[PDB]
Amino acid sequence: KKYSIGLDIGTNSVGWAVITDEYKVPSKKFKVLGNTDRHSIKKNLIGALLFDSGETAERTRLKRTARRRYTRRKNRICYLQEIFSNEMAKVDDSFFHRLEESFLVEEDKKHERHPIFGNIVDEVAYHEKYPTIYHLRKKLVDSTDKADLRLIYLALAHMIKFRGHFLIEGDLDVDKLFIQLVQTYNQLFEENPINASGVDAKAILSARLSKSRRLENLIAQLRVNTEITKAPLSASMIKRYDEHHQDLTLLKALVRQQLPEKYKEIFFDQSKNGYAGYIDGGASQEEFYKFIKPILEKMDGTEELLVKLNREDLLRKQRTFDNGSIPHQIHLGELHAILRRQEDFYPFLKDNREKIEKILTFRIPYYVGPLARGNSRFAWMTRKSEETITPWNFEEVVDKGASAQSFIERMTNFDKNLPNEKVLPKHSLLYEYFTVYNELTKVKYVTFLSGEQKKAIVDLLFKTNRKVTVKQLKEDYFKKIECFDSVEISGVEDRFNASLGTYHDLLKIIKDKDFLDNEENEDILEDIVLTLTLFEDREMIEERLKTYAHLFDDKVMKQLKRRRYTGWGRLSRKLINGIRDKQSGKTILDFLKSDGFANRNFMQLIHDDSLTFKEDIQKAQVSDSLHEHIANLAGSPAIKKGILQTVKVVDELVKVMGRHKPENIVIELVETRQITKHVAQILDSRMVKVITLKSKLVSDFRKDFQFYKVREINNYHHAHDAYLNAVVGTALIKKIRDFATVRKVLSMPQVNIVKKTEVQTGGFSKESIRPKRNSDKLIARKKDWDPKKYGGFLWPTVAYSVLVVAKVEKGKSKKLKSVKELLGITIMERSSFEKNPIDFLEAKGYKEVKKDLIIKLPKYSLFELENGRKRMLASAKQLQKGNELALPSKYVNFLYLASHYEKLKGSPEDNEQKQLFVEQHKHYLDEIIEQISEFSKRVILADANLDKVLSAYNKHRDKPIREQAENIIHLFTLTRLGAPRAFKYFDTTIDPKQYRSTKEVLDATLIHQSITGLYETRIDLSQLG
RNA sequence: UAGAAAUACGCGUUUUAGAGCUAGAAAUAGCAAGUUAAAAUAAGGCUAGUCCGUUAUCAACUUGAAAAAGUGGCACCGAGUCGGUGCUU
DNA sequence: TTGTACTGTAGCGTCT
DNA sequence: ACAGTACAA
Repeated sequence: KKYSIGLDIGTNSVGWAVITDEYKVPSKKFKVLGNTDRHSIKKNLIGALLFDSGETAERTRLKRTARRRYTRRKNRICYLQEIFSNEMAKVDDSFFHRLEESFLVEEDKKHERHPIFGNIVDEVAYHEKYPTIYHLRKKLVDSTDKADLRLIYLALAHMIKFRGHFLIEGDLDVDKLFIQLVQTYNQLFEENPINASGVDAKAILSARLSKSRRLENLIAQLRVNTEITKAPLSASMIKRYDEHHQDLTLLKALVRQQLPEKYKEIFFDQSKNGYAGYIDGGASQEEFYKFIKPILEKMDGTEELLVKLNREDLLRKQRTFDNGSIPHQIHLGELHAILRRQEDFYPFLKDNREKIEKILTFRIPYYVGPLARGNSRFAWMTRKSEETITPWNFEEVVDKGASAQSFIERMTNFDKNLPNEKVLPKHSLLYEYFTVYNELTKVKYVTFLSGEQKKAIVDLLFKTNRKVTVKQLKEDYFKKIECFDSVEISGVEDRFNASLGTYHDLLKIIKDKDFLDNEENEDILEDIVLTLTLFEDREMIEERLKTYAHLFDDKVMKQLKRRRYTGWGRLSRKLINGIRDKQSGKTILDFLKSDGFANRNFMQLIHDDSLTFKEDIQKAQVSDSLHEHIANLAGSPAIKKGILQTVKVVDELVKVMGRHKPENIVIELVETRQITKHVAQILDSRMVKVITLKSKLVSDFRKDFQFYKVREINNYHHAHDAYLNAVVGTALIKKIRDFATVRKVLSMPQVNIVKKTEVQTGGFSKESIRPKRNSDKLIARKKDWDPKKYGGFLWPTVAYSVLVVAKVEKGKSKKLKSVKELLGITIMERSSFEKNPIDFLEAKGYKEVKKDLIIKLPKYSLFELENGRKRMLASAKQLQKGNELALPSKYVNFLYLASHYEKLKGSPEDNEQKQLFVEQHKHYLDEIIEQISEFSKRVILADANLDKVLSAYNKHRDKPIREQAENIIHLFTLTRLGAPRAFKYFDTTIDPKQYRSTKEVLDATLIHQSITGLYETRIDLSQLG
């Protein structure tokens, strides 16, 4: 009955063990089910759970937000189409139709293949007159002539689809701003004085030069636009286009006159990274520059061309990766220019100009979130009226106060020590007091700081200065006030890490200094800085300071509206100047102010059980079905997977041994402290001494005895550490034949190593849309879009394999022949297959499948074959090795100690004596060799690679023993659990092979293994079908 | 050190449009041009929202729509991935 | 016409 | 892990 469990935690492995007090590992016979003749198998109660590490949610978040912004961009286009439809349907009703059908091929289009004019000659004339859309944009901004409505709609569509950035909140010289900027740094701190006040940023930086030249000339002293007239971006990039055209013409002239042989390569071959590769191919700007630059370097006449290339201004495109710095205000200024130019010709545009200006200028606020109407789990909002939200009426519908209230009760964290309380900001004034006082506490005094002394030095120094150093204490306070000669201080190396920056920020802004120094107004200021941390946009920031009009109303209250904070703390109000000690009557801040000039630290206050903070803490973190009992827990989704596997493994381990519970369980920094308390809550929630273990102890004891570890050998070590954890835990809890038993049970060759079988959730496929081809493996990215003509994705991610037995007709003389095979289900046919399996299987060509014999086969499904061969299943088209080798303990001690000479030199009298013992007994390495050869001939069945490795063995077995042992450790890739990989011996890189053949498992024995692997069901697929 | 959320840009990819010309039966060779635009950016789903869809959970069997619950003996000697002995109902 | 080997193939930056 | 060419039948 009596037993204990050892258990290690990891990102990919959960090791489990069952152990007795005499350290005897019990061995028991277990029922197996299925159509096999086997009915009882003998296994040891030692095993390890191996699984793929889970994903944290950020990638899904980026994909979700990207989906939303694509949808919103399409909705902006839809709004503008809805506006222009009524009037341009008079001149061209099918214009939007030709725009949306522009992707289709000429037969698939329901209209003419030219989208803009519906005819060849007008489209050619438009392209000749306007080579780009920037030509059209500049013409519409500058010219006052009446324009065709299609061109204007093209301007607005291009202009709102790509609309720049919202990092500028105003309306919108640079040298004067730089002068004020360096002046405000000079006021900000007494560091890095300027060389001279006559700096002129426009002369040095906006003048056309490279970044290195501008940097060097700026150090020596210490966005390009053309004309004042409107449309500056269109003018600058039309200059860029004209310069590109002139440089193209001069390039053609120079390479035709000078190098006729490389003209073909550069201007026709799209694969050799030439100009044809820069336009037609996938070449970037930088790689095109670096390939073309030697051509102009070795041959003459290209000095201006080199200085253009060094500024990266040579042959630029318009659509360029550096366009991410253009704000949206230049865009809305350009659009306001066009709709002022075309308002009299089209009074329709005069009727709703502000609507289009709103579609450009509107953005969902930071705090509002998705416009869900309760259809989403992410949204916050409540709407005042049940209307369809448009940019034209967003604030009329949305209750911003309630939306921001729903915003604030969610984003801020809860204190890790006080889970019921929301956290203060990092830049909160009280947080600055607490971090400064935690730094002041460690400040010693010999001639620590006393509370009256701390109050005085704060009122003198911290009331007036932005930064504090220990020398400034001993010269400004202790020499001045108390007239001391010197004070021995070693609290902090020179100046203090912490400071009251936000306190000085209010001292900078508002006029009433006594209002800031008064302790009554602390809550108002905390609400203010909380507000500035919460919101970064103007509106609700202005709303929340409008509550404080009755305190002050001057323009210095107005000036808070522009400045902002970001970030959040780890510490809350009700902890620190909250809970009060019963005896002392002092909170955390009260003790950081004073303890008899012998002040005590925060973590000292928490850890000391004599004071009542330690009693008051765990009763605060005292935080049903098991899945929802864990679904509310904290921690990353990647590291929670081990927690579910742990709780399942422990429950079924109890379930195996006659429903009987252990005496002690042992678990393998702060996260495991939360784990040991959460697993201790099971004692009163679902129904056992949960004992913590340090890994350095087991590593040291492994160094004390013979049984060392090598990771690359085998995966039995992922259960040996669990048994070791059990060993040390039960051994410990009985403490400025068993010691004889451990040796035998260490060498046990059967340990239940189980790979978890999950359906693979994730994306469609690898995401690069491959070009058109005649292959049938191209995946249709859209339902109508045939991948023969429109391309699509490749490499889909399989969800699970599906074994089917059915009848399939093959051959020209079509014969209904019986077939047994497994089929791969990818992620987006999983829904249709789980909806109706037989109809979907019939759709792919299988006839009269067996309904009750369809077997769902996930990834890492395990098969048993003849002669004990085990193979793991990766997909419908690739297998995976699943057999492990165990060396005797003498062999792994030889292999570990032969490598790592300098680690065995730490104790020369014993380990380096044992180092001599692994220069001799070189036969053990030959023993390792024939173990690998025997195991490969048994289950790997590889021939040519083994002759290669034995030839390389016999030719390089002369070399020193350390590198021999480390390459023998490197040799285990051939025998490793998992996939074949390329790996390095002394002189050759051995290529892996692919087990493409799935036919050898269709008559094997499928081995379902449990969560702990002690219970099995063995379906022999040869009997089926 | 972190977890989890919101609002946004700029590219990339794919297809189509931006008439290629000459000598040419021509398989080809020479010349001209090349910068941009549209659409999509997980198939799609129904609560039809300017929402959601790659995060989390998941051996087999029997019940339960499902959630969920249930279903597989022990002592000993050995160890090629576990083998057997005996007791038991 | 159906199996084995070698081989290239693999959405991101930057912003809060 | 998947995709395609280029052989062995």
